Amino acid sequence: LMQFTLPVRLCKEIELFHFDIGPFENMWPGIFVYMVHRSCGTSCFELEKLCRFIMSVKKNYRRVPYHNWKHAVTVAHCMYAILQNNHTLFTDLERKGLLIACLCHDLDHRGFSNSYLQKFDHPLAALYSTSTMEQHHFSQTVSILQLEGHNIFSTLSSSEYEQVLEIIRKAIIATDLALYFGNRKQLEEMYQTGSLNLNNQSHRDRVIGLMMTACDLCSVTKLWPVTKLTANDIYAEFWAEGDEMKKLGIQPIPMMDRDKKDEVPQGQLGFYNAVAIPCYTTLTQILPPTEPLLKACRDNLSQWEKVIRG
Ligand SMILES: [Mg+2]
Ligand SMILES: [Zn+2]
Repeated sequence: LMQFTLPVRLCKEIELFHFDIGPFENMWPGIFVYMVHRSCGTSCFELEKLCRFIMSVKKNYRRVPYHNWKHAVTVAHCMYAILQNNHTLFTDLERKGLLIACLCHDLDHRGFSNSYLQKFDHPLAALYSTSTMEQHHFSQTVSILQLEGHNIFSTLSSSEYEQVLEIIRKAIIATDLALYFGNRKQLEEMYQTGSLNLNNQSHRDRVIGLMMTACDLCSVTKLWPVTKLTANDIYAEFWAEGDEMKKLGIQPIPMMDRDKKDEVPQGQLGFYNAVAIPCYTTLTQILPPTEPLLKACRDNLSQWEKVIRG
């Protein structure tokens, strides 16, 4: 009977795709519990276990400019908005699993890409050859779920537990952008030829993978003042990785070079055209109620076009 409530402005704007979770970090756990309760029910998780799972997840995110605790909650909010607008399409296990997968998808991120770990010869690159960081984020998630008093899935059967952990594993691995390109091409082909079948588990996995990419890139779907400020945090990480590449004796790509700061607007156009617009277009074809994400993405693309033209 202990329902979570938000102030009037948050209660209303939290339903919109472009919601910004605000600068008050101590409100983010309550915002996440509110989303879980409205998304799958007040009974799907024991509140005490859920709150201690959330605080351990928070503790395992680092103080990096972009891939931090705020990103985790923002990505879970985009998933909440997708699930709420496509209410009949997902199973009880999927709703439970996807919000948790989004909260944990970047656990213990250090601000470095998979390419940097490979060139540095980091131990994680020997342990996981492909999707290096993403396999580490899933491994961190399993570690937290195995802590005393943190198993939020304890009332699930052995079979259902294995299913929810498999949903989480695939959802987290799908956040590796290198896998997105082929996934979106396969989905576009299945949709156009009419062979896309949501009753086929293999097709469901692809659709969930595209939803993870869409949530993960949701900074490009906020209102322009938010999108523009978030780009500073994204580039603060890219530039630090570029500096680390220079220390290895490798010239970074222009996007990561802080001496090529002037090329940022043009690089943003390339990203929206090659990555963001295709992603939200294919997502709207499969899930028509996600159209506001594509609309906001197109608005930000034209704002970046205005930046290049002075
Ligand atoms: Mg990631
Ligand atoms: Zn992420």
